[PDB]
Amino acid sequence: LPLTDRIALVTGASRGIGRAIALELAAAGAKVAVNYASSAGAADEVVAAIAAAGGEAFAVKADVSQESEVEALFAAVIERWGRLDVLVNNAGITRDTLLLRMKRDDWQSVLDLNLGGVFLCSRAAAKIMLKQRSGRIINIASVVGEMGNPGQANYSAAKAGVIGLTKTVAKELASRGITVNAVAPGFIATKLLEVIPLGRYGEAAEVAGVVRFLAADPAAAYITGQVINIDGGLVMA
Amino acid sequence: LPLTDRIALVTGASRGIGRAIALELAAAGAKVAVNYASSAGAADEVVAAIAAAGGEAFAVKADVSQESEVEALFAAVIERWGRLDVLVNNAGITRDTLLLRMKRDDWQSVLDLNLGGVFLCSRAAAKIMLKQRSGRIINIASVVGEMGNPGQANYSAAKAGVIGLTKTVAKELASRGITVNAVAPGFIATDMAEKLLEVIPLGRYGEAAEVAGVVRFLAADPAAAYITGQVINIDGGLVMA
Repeated sequence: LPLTDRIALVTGASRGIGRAIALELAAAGAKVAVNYASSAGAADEVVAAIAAAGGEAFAVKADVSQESEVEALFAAVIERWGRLDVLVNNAGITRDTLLLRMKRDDWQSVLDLNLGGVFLCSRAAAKIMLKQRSGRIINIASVVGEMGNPGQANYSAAKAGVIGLTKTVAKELASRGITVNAVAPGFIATKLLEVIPLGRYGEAAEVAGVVRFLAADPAAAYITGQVINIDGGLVMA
Repeated sequence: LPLTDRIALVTGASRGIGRAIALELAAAGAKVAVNYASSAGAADEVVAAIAAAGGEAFAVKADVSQESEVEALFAAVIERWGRLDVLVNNAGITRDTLLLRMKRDDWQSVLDLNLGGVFLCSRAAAKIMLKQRSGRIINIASVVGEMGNPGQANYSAAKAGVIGLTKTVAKELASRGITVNAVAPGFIATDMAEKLLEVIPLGRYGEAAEVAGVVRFLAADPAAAYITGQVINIDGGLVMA
Protein backbone atom coordinates (compact mmCIF):
# COMPACT_ATOMS: atom_id res chain seq x y z
CA LEU A 1 0.00 0.00 0.00
CA PRO A 2 1.88 3.04 -1.43
CA LEU A 3 1.06 5.41 1.42
CA THR A 4 2.15 3.40 4.45
CA ASP A 5 3.00 5.08 6.74
CA ARG A 6 3.02 8.30 4.73
CA ILE A 7 1.05 11.22 6.32
CA ALA A 8 -1.57 13.42 4.57
CA LEU A 9 -3.35 16.71 5.34
CA VAL A 10 -6.53 17.55 3.39
CA THR A 11 -7.97 21.04 3.93
CA GLY A 12 -11.76 21.40 3.89
CA ALA A 13 -12.15 17.64 4.12
CA SER A 14 -15.58 17.72 5.87
CA ARG A 15 -17.65 16.80 2.72
CA GLY A 16 -17.86 16.28 -1.09
CA ILE A 17 -14.54 16.32 -2.93
CA GLY A 18 -12.46 16.73 0.27
CA ARG A 19 -14.28 13.70 1.76
CA ALA A 20 -13.70 11.28 -1.07
CA ILE A 21 -10.03 12.47 -1.03
CA ALA A 22 -9.44 11.75 2.65
CA LEU A 23 -11.35 8.54 2.04
CA GLU A 24 -9.02 7.56 -0.82
CA LEU A 25 -5.74 8.64 0.66
CA ALA A 26 -6.70 6.48 3.67
CA ALA A 27 -7.55 3.40 1.63
CA ALA A 28 -4.02 3.60 0.10
CA GLY A 29 -2.23 3.42 3.46
CA ALA A 30 -1.96 7.02 4.61
CA LYS A 31 -2.65 8.59 7.94
CA VAL A 32 -5.13 11.31 7.19
CA ALA A 33 -5.44 14.72 8.83
CA VAL A 34 -9.00 15.94 8.19
CA ASN A 35 -9.15 19.72 8.47
CA TYR A 36 -12.43 21.63 8.97
CA ALA A 37 -13.64 25.23 9.18
CA SER A 38 -17.05 25.07 10.83
CA SER A 39 -18.76 22.12 12.56
CA ALA A 40 -16.95 18.83 13.31
CA GLY A 41 -20.11 16.77 12.75
CA ALA A 42 -19.14 16.24 9.10
CA ALA A 43 -15.43 15.73 9.74
CA ASP A 44 -15.78 13.31 12.71
CA GLU A 45 -17.84 11.17 10.28
CA VAL A 46 -14.87 10.91 7.91
CA VAL A 47 -12.48 10.23 10.83
CA ALA A 48 -14.99 7.67 12.17
CA ALA A 49 -15.29 6.11 8.70
CA ILE A 50 -11.54 5.80 8.01
CA ALA A 51 -10.89 3.80 11.27
CA ALA A 52 -13.87 1.57 10.51
CA ALA A 53 -12.16 0.42 7.25
CA GLY A 54 -8.90 0.01 9.25
CA GLY A 55 -6.83 3.21 8.68
CA GLU A 56 -5.80 6.15 10.88
CA ALA A 57 -7.53 9.53 10.65
CA PHE A 58 -7.84 12.48 13.00
CA ALA A 59 -9.79 15.79 12.97
CA VAL A 60 -8.51 19.38 13.32
CA LYS A 61 -10.28 22.77 13.45
CA ALA A 62 -8.65 25.54 11.36
CA ASP A 63 -9.98 28.41 9.28
CA VAL A 64 -7.36 27.90 6.60
CA SER A 65 -7.53 31.62 5.65
CA GLN A 66 -5.74 32.78 8.81
CA GLU A 67 -1.94 32.70 9.34
CA SER A 68 -1.98 31.61 13.01
CA GLU A 69 -4.75 29.04 12.44
CA VAL A 70 -2.69 27.22 9.78
CA GLU A 71 0.37 27.40 12.12
CA ALA A 72 -1.79 25.75 14.72
CA LEU A 73 -2.90 23.27 12.04
CA PHE A 74 0.69 22.44 11.00
CA ALA A 75 1.95 22.13 14.61
CA ALA A 76 -0.74 19.52 15.37
CA VAL A 77 0.01 17.22 12.41
CA ILE A 78 3.63 17.52 13.45
CA GLU A 79 2.78 16.91 17.18
CA ARG A 80 0.90 13.68 16.35
CA TRP A 81 3.02 12.13 13.61
CA GLY A 82 6.23 14.22 13.20
CA ARG A 83 6.07 14.26 9.33
CA LEU A 84 3.88 15.25 6.35
CA ASP A 85 4.15 13.44 3.03
CA VAL A 86 1.19 14.94 1.13
CA LEU A 87 -0.88 18.12 1.31
CA VAL A 88 -4.13 18.62 -0.57
CA ASN A 89 -5.27 22.22 -0.68
CA ASN A 90 -9.04 21.91 -1.26
CA ALA A 91 -10.89 24.19 1.09
CA GLY A 92 -12.84 26.85 -0.78
CA ILE A 93 -16.12 28.77 -0.95
CA THR A 94 -18.28 30.57 -3.52
CA ARG A 95 -20.24 33.78 -3.52
CA ASP A 96 -21.67 34.09 -6.99
CA THR A 97 -23.00 37.37 -8.44
CA LEU A 98 -22.38 39.27 -11.75
CA LEU A 99 -19.36 41.63 -11.67
CA LEU A 100 -21.67 44.72 -11.48
CA ARG A 101 -23.32 43.46 -8.24
CA MET A 102 -20.25 41.89 -6.49
CA LYS A 103 -19.50 43.57 -3.14
CA ARG A 104 -15.86 44.05 -2.20
CA ASP A 105 -16.19 41.77 0.88
CA ASP A 106 -17.53 39.09 -1.40
CA TRP A 107 -14.46 39.37 -3.63
CA GLN A 108 -12.05 39.26 -0.61
CA SER A 109 -13.46 36.34 1.36
CA VAL A 110 -13.34 34.13 -1.74
CA LEU A 111 -9.74 35.25 -2.61
CA ASP A 112 -8.49 35.07 1.01
CA LEU A 113 -9.79 31.53 1.45
CA ASN A 114 -9.55 29.95 -1.96
CA LEU A 115 -6.15 31.40 -2.89
CA GLY A 116 -4.79 32.80 0.38
CA GLY A 117 -5.51 29.46 2.03
CA VAL A 118 -3.50 27.66 -0.56
CA PHE A 119 -0.68 30.21 -0.02
CA LEU A 120 -0.65 29.61 3.78
CA CYS A 121 -0.70 25.82 3.81
CA SER A 122 1.78 25.62 0.91
CA ARG A 123 4.17 27.87 2.76
CA ALA A 124 3.83 25.71 5.86
CA ALA A 125 4.24 22.43 3.91
CA ALA A 126 7.30 23.78 2.11
CA LYS A 127 9.20 24.21 5.45
CA ILE A 128 8.43 20.62 6.42
CA MET A 129 8.89 19.04 2.96
CA LEU A 130 12.26 20.68 2.19
CA LYS A 131 13.65 19.57 5.57
CA GLN A 132 12.52 16.05 4.64
CA ARG A 133 13.96 16.46 1.12
CA SER A 134 10.59 14.91 0.04
CA GLY A 135 6.80 15.54 -0.37
CA ARG A 136 3.78 16.06 -2.70
CA ILE A 137 1.33 19.01 -2.92
CA ILE A 138 -1.98 18.76 -4.81
CA ASN A 139 -4.16 21.79 -5.29
CA ILE A 140 -7.77 21.53 -6.29
CA ALA A 141 -8.17 24.32 -8.83
CA SER A 142 -11.17 24.36 -11.11
CA VAL A 143 -12.06 24.27 -14.74
CA VAL A 144 -13.52 27.74 -14.23
CA GLY A 145 -10.09 29.31 -13.53
CA GLU A 146 -9.09 28.01 -16.95
CA MET A 147 -12.16 29.22 -18.92
CA GLY A 148 -13.97 31.97 -17.00
CA ASN A 149 -17.60 31.73 -15.80
CA PRO A 150 -20.35 34.43 -15.57
CA GLY A 151 -21.15 35.25 -11.90
CA GLN A 152 -17.81 33.89 -10.64
CA ALA A 153 -15.23 36.65 -11.12
CA ASN A 154 -13.98 35.88 -7.59
CA TYR A 155 -13.91 32.05 -7.78
CA SER A 156 -12.42 32.07 -11.30
CA ALA A 157 -9.68 34.60 -10.31
CA ALA A 158 -8.81 32.64 -7.16
CA LYS A 159 -8.61 29.32 -8.92
CA ALA A 160 -6.57 30.71 -11.79
CA GLY A 161 -4.36 32.05 -8.96
CA VAL A 162 -4.15 28.51 -7.55
CA ILE A 163 -2.92 27.32 -10.95
CA GLY A 164 -0.13 29.93 -11.24
CA LEU A 165 0.87 29.62 -7.59
CA THR A 166 1.15 25.84 -8.18
CA LYS A 167 3.60 26.40 -10.98
CA THR A 168 5.92 28.67 -8.99
CA VAL A 169 5.87 26.38 -5.97
CA ALA A 170 6.72 23.46 -8.32
CA LYS A 171 9.79 25.35 -9.51
CA GLU A 172 11.07 26.37 -6.07
CA LEU A 173 10.63 22.92 -4.60
CA ALA A 174 11.54 20.64 -7.51
CA SER A 175 15.24 20.40 -6.63
CA ARG A 176 14.39 18.19 -3.67
CA GLY A 177 12.11 15.93 -5.81
CA ILE A 178 8.95 17.51 -4.32
CA THR A 179 6.05 17.55 -6.87
CA VAL A 180 3.43 20.25 -6.90
CA ASN A 181 0.39 19.83 -9.18
CA ALA A 182 -3.19 20.88 -9.46
CA VAL A 183 -6.36 18.94 -10.20
CA ALA A 184 -9.11 20.87 -11.99
CA PRO A 185 -12.61 19.44 -11.42
CA GLY A 186 -15.32 20.14 -13.94
CA PHE A 187 -18.87 19.92 -12.65
CA ILE A 188 -18.98 17.36 -9.84
CA ALA A 189 -22.28 15.75 -8.66
CA THR A 190 -21.55 16.32 -4.95
CA LYS A 191 -29.05 22.63 -18.89
CA LEU A 192 -25.29 22.01 -19.22
CA LEU A 193 -24.78 18.28 -20.07
CA GLU A 194 -25.36 18.84 -23.86
CA VAL A 195 -21.96 20.51 -23.44
CA ILE A 196 -20.19 17.91 -21.30
CA PRO A 197 -19.05 15.51 -24.02
CA LEU A 198 -19.13 12.56 -21.55
CA GLY A 199 -22.75 13.61 -20.82
CA ARG A 200 -22.83 13.57 -16.99
CA TYR A 201 -21.53 15.20 -13.83
CA GLY A 202 -18.47 13.75 -12.17
CA GLU A 203 -18.17 11.81 -8.99
CA ALA A 204 -16.27 13.06 -5.94
CA ALA A 205 -14.60 9.59 -5.85
CA GLU A 206 -13.36 10.29 -9.37
CA VAL A 207 -11.55 13.52 -8.46
CA ALA A 208 -10.10 11.68 -5.47
CA GLY A 209 -8.79 8.94 -7.71
CA VAL A 210 -6.71 11.49 -9.59
CA VAL A 211 -5.39 13.19 -6.48
CA ARG A 212 -4.49 9.63 -5.28
CA PHE A 213 -2.51 9.00 -8.47
CA LEU A 214 -0.52 12.18 -8.04
CA ALA A 215 0.03 11.56 -4.36
CA ALA A 216 0.88 7.90 -4.33
CA ASP A 217 1.92 6.56 -7.70
CA PRO A 218 5.67 6.22 -8.40
CA ALA A 219 5.09 7.20 -12.07
CA ALA A 220 3.95 10.59 -10.85
CA ALA A 221 7.38 11.27 -9.33
CA TYR A 222 8.14 13.04 -12.65
CA ILE A 223 4.94 15.10 -13.01
CA THR A 224 5.17 18.57 -11.72
CA GLY A 225 3.78 21.97 -12.60
CA GLN A 226 0.76 20.40 -14.26
CA VAL A 227 -2.98 20.93 -14.21
CA ILE A 228 -5.12 17.87 -14.94
CA ASN A 229 -8.80 18.26 -15.86
CA ILE A 230 -11.33 15.78 -14.64
CA ASP A 231 -14.27 17.42 -16.39
CA GLY A 232 -15.69 14.85 -18.82
CA GLY A 233 -14.14 16.75 -21.70
CA LEU A 234 -15.63 20.11 -20.74
CA VAL A 235 -12.27 21.87 -21.29
CA MET A 236 -9.70 20.49 -23.81
CA ALA A 237 -7.06 21.08 -22.29
CA LEU B 1 -6.83 58.74 -35.59
CA PRO B 2 -8.72 55.60 -34.42
CA LEU B 3 -9.22 56.91 -30.85
CA THR B 4 -9.82 60.59 -31.62
CA ASP B 5 -12.38 61.78 -29.07
CA ARG B 6 -12.16 58.54 -27.07
CA ILE B 7 -10.99 58.35 -23.49
CA ALA B 8 -8.49 56.00 -21.88
CA LEU B 9 -7.44 55.36 -18.35
CA VAL B 10 -4.22 53.52 -17.70
CA THR B 11 -3.66 52.53 -14.08
CA GLY B 12 0.02 52.54 -12.99
CA ALA B 13 0.99 54.80 -15.93
CA SER B 14 3.89 56.91 -14.71
CA ARG B 15 6.80 54.67 -15.73
CA GLY B 16 8.04 51.91 -17.98
CA ILE B 17 5.24 49.93 -19.51
CA GLY B 18 2.39 52.09 -18.10
CA ARG B 19 4.01 55.24 -19.55
CA ALA B 20 4.65 53.63 -22.87
CA ILE B 21 0.96 52.58 -23.07
CA ALA B 22 -0.02 56.09 -22.11
CA LEU B 23 2.03 57.58 -24.94
CA GLU B 24 0.82 55.01 -27.35
CA LEU B 25 -2.85 55.57 -26.62
CA ALA B 26 -2.53 59.36 -27.00
CA ALA B 27 -0.59 58.73 -30.21
CA ALA B 28 -3.61 56.69 -31.41
CA GLY B 29 -5.72 59.79 -30.57
CA ALA B 30 -7.08 58.94 -27.09
CA LYS B 31 -7.30 61.42 -24.21
CA VAL B 32 -5.45 59.68 -21.39
CA ALA B 33 -5.96 59.65 -17.59
CA VAL B 34 -2.53 58.79 -16.22
CA ASN B 35 -3.09 57.24 -12.84
CA TYR B 36 -0.22 56.80 -10.41
CA ALA B 37 0.19 55.88 -6.71
CA SER B 38 3.30 57.80 -5.43
CA SER B 39 5.26 60.48 -7.30
CA ALA B 40 3.54 63.30 -9.19
CA GLY B 41 6.90 63.99 -10.88
CA ALA B 42 7.04 60.72 -12.82
CA ALA B 43 3.40 61.23 -13.74
CA ASP B 44 3.77 64.86 -14.85
CA GLU B 45 6.60 63.80 -17.10
CA VAL B 46 4.30 61.33 -18.86
CA VAL B 47 1.61 64.01 -19.17
CA ALA B 48 4.08 66.58 -20.51
CA ALA B 49 5.49 64.19 -23.13
CA ILE B 50 1.95 63.44 -24.36
CA ALA B 51 1.41 67.22 -24.53
CA ALA B 52 4.69 67.72 -26.45
CA ALA B 53 3.62 65.22 -29.11
CA GLY B 54 0.37 67.20 -29.45
CA GLY B 55 -1.99 64.97 -27.47
CA GLU B 56 -4.04 65.27 -24.26
CA ALA B 57 -3.61 63.83 -20.76
CA PHE B 58 -4.07 64.50 -17.07
CA ALA B 59 -2.47 62.95 -13.93
CA VAL B 60 -4.62 61.40 -11.18
CA LYS B 61 -3.32 59.94 -7.94
CA ALA B 62 -5.25 56.91 -6.69
CA ASP B 63 -4.24 53.78 -4.86
CA VAL B 64 -6.31 51.32 -6.84
CA SER B 65 -6.25 48.66 -4.09
CA GLN B 66 -8.81 50.82 -2.25
CA GLU B 67 -12.53 50.71 -3.21
CA SER B 68 -13.22 54.41 -2.42
CA GLU B 69 -10.08 55.56 -4.21
CA VAL B 70 -11.15 53.91 -7.44
CA GLU B 71 -14.50 55.70 -7.04
CA ALA B 72 -12.70 59.08 -7.02
CA LEU B 73 -10.45 57.97 -9.94
CA PHE B 74 -13.42 57.02 -12.11
CA ALA B 75 -15.61 59.96 -11.15
CA ALA B 76 -12.56 62.16 -11.92
CA VAL B 77 -12.31 60.92 -15.50
CA ILE B 78 -16.08 61.04 -16.01
CA GLU B 79 -16.15 64.60 -14.56
CA ARG B 80 -13.31 65.78 -16.86
CA TRP B 81 -14.38 64.07 -20.10
CA GLY B 82 -17.82 62.39 -19.62
CA ARG B 83 -17.04 58.92 -20.98
CA LEU B 84 -14.65 55.92 -20.74
CA ASP B 85 -13.68 54.11 -23.85
CA VAL B 86 -10.62 52.17 -22.75
CA LEU B 87 -9.34 50.79 -19.48
CA VAL B 88 -5.78 49.48 -19.09
CA ASN B 89 -5.16 47.68 -15.80
CA ASN B 90 -1.44 48.06 -15.40
CA ALA B 91 -0.82 49.02 -11.83
CA GLY B 92 1.42 46.54 -10.01
CA ILE B 93 4.20 45.92 -7.51
CA THR B 94 6.70 43.12 -6.84
CA ARG B 95 7.81 41.92 -3.46
CA ASP B 96 9.98 38.98 -4.57
CA THR B 97 11.05 36.11 -2.19
CA LEU B 98 10.93 32.29 -1.99
CA LEU B 99 7.71 30.79 -0.51
CA LEU B 100 9.87 29.40 2.35
CA ARG B 101 10.28 32.93 3.69
CA MET B 102 7.54 35.03 2.02
CA LYS B 103 5.92 37.23 4.66
CA ARG B 104 2.11 37.25 4.88
CA ASP B 105 1.97 41.03 4.23
CA ASP B 106 4.22 40.71 1.14
CA TRP B 107 1.75 38.22 -0.26
CA GLN B 108 -1.33 40.35 0.54
CA SER B 109 -0.11 43.74 -0.72
CA VAL B 110 0.93 42.19 -4.02
CA LEU B 111 -2.41 40.33 -4.35
CA ASP B 112 -4.52 43.39 -3.30
CA LEU B 113 -2.92 45.78 -5.77
CA ASN B 114 -2.10 43.46 -8.70
CA LEU B 115 -5.29 41.38 -8.59
CA GLY B 116 -7.75 43.31 -6.40
CA GLY B 117 -6.95 46.53 -8.31
CA VAL B 118 -8.20 44.99 -11.52
CA PHE B 119 -11.30 43.60 -9.91
CA LEU B 120 -12.07 47.11 -8.58
CA CYS B 121 -11.29 48.99 -11.83
CA SER B 122 -13.03 46.48 -14.05
CA ARG B 123 -16.05 46.73 -11.82
CA ALA B 124 -16.15 50.50 -12.11
CA ALA B 125 -15.41 50.55 -15.82
CA ALA B 126 -18.14 47.93 -16.39
CA LYS B 127 -20.84 50.26 -15.04
CA ILE B 128 -19.73 53.02 -17.47
CA MET B 129 -19.06 50.71 -20.42
CA LEU B 130 -22.29 48.76 -20.11
CA LYS B 131 -24.38 51.90 -20.32
CA GLN B 132 -22.36 53.13 -23.43
CA ARG B 133 -22.81 49.67 -25.00
CA SER B 134 -19.05 49.91 -25.67
CA GLY B 135 -15.48 49.87 -24.46
CA ARG B 136 -12.40 47.76 -24.34
CA ILE B 137 -10.58 46.53 -21.22
CA ILE B 138 -6.92 45.43 -21.35
CA ASN B 139 -5.24 43.78 -18.36
CA ILE B 140 -1.47 43.70 -18.17
CA ALA B 141 -0.59 40.24 -16.91
CA SER B 142 2.78 38.58 -17.40
CA VAL B 143 4.24 35.44 -18.77
CA VAL B 144 5.07 34.55 -15.12
CA GLY B 145 1.33 34.10 -14.47
CA GLU B 146 1.42 31.40 -17.14
CA MET B 147 4.76 29.65 -16.38
CA GLY B 148 5.31 30.41 -12.69
CA ASN B 149 8.66 31.73 -11.40
CA PRO B 150 10.93 31.23 -8.32
CA GLY B 151 10.67 34.07 -5.89
CA GLN B 152 7.34 35.25 -7.37
CA ALA B 153 4.69 33.06 -5.80
CA ASN B 154 2.78 36.24 -5.00
CA TYR B 155 3.28 37.83 -8.35
CA SER B 156 2.53 34.76 -10.45
CA ALA B 157 -0.57 34.04 -8.42
CA ALA B 158 -1.83 37.61 -8.89
CA LYS B 159 -1.12 37.73 -12.64
CA ALA B 160 -2.58 34.22 -13.18
CA GLY B 161 -5.67 35.56 -11.37
CA VAL B 162 -5.87 38.58 -13.64
CA ILE B 163 -6.00 36.11 -16.57
CA GLY B 164 -8.86 34.10 -14.98
CA LEU B 165 -10.71 37.29 -14.17
CA THR B 166 -10.21 38.56 -17.73
CA LYS B 167 -11.91 35.60 -19.23
CA THR B 168 -14.89 35.77 -16.83
CA VAL B 169 -15.38 39.51 -17.32
CA ALA B 170 -15.12 38.91 -21.02
CA LYS B 171 -17.93 36.34 -20.85
CA GLU B 172 -20.01 38.77 -18.76
CA LEU B 173 -19.58 41.87 -20.89
CA ALA B 174 -19.62 40.26 -24.39
CA SER B 175 -23.31 40.71 -25.13
CA ARG B 176 -22.81 44.50 -25.15
CA GLY B 177 -19.81 44.26 -27.52
CA ILE B 178 -17.21 45.13 -24.85
CA THR B 179 -13.99 43.22 -25.19
CA VAL B 180 -11.75 42.16 -22.30
CA ASN B 181 -8.23 40.89 -23.03
CA ALA B 182 -4.78 40.46 -21.47
CA VAL B 183 -1.29 41.24 -22.70
CA ALA B 184 1.38 39.01 -21.11
CA PRO B 185 4.81 40.71 -21.32
CA GLY B 186 7.97 38.61 -21.06
CA PHE B 187 11.17 40.23 -19.88
CA ILE B 188 11.16 43.96 -20.82
CA ALA B 189 14.15 46.40 -20.64
CA THR B 190 12.38 49.07 -18.63
CA ASP B 191 10.01 47.02 -16.31
CA MET B 192 6.82 48.58 -14.61
CA ALA B 193 19.78 39.02 -15.71
CA GLU B 194 22.63 37.57 -17.87
CA LYS B 195 21.67 34.03 -19.06
CA LEU B 196 17.94 34.85 -19.40
CA LEU B 197 18.65 35.83 -23.01
CA GLU B 198 19.64 32.30 -24.07
CA VAL B 199 16.14 31.28 -22.97
CA ILE B 200 14.40 33.98 -25.14
CA PRO B 201 14.43 32.79 -28.77
CA LEU B 202 14.61 36.38 -30.12
CA GLY B 203 17.71 37.03 -27.98
CA ARG B 204 16.82 40.50 -26.60
CA TYR B 205 14.48 42.02 -24.03
CA GLY B 206 11.26 43.55 -25.28
CA GLU B 207 10.97 47.29 -25.35
CA ALA B 208 8.20 49.04 -23.27
CA ALA B 209 6.87 50.58 -26.53
CA GLU B 210 6.58 47.05 -27.90
CA VAL B 211 4.10 46.08 -25.22
CA ALA B 212 2.49 49.49 -25.68
CA GLY B 213 1.84 48.62 -29.34
CA VAL B 214 0.01 45.31 -28.71
CA VAL B 215 -2.17 47.19 -26.22
CA ARG B 216 -2.94 49.95 -28.76
CA PHE B 217 -3.91 47.30 -31.31
CA LEU B 218 -6.46 45.75 -28.87
CA ALA B 219 -7.76 49.16 -27.73
CA ALA B 220 -8.04 50.83 -31.07
CA ASP B 221 -7.89 48.49 -34.09
CA PRO B 222 -11.29 47.61 -35.62
CA ALA B 223 -10.07 44.07 -36.22
CA ALA B 224 -9.64 43.57 -32.43
CA ALA B 225 -13.47 44.03 -31.98
CA TYR B 226 -13.75 40.30 -32.57
CA ILE B 227 -11.01 39.31 -30.00
CA THR B 228 -12.24 38.79 -26.39
CA GLY B 229 -11.01 36.74 -23.44
CA GLN B 230 -7.59 36.25 -24.95
CA VAL B 231 -4.12 36.43 -23.53
CA ILE B 232 -1.46 37.71 -26.02
CA ASN B 233 2.15 36.95 -25.13
CA ILE B 234 4.76 39.55 -26.11
CA ASP B 235 7.98 37.84 -24.94
CA GLY B 236 10.23 37.19 -27.99
CA GLY B 237 9.01 33.58 -27.90
CA LEU B 238 9.74 32.86 -24.26
CA VAL B 239 6.50 30.90 -23.79
CA MET B 240 4.83 29.07 -26.67
CA ALA B 241 1.18 28.12 -25.63
